[PDB]
Amino acid sequence: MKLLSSIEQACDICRLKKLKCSKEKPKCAKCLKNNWECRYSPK
Ligand SMILES: [Cd+2]
Ligand SMILES: [Cd+2]
Repeated sequence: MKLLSSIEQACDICRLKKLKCSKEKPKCAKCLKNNWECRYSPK
């Protein structure tokens, strides 16, 4: 019973665009604003 998620929080959309990610959930302010697919969970 230890650890499940990653350890560097930041959605896909912030990767590509090079954006800041307050990390609001599910989608940051970013994706919500542009209707995007905020996925901060790779594979
Ligand atoms: Cd983000
Ligand atoms: Cd996002």
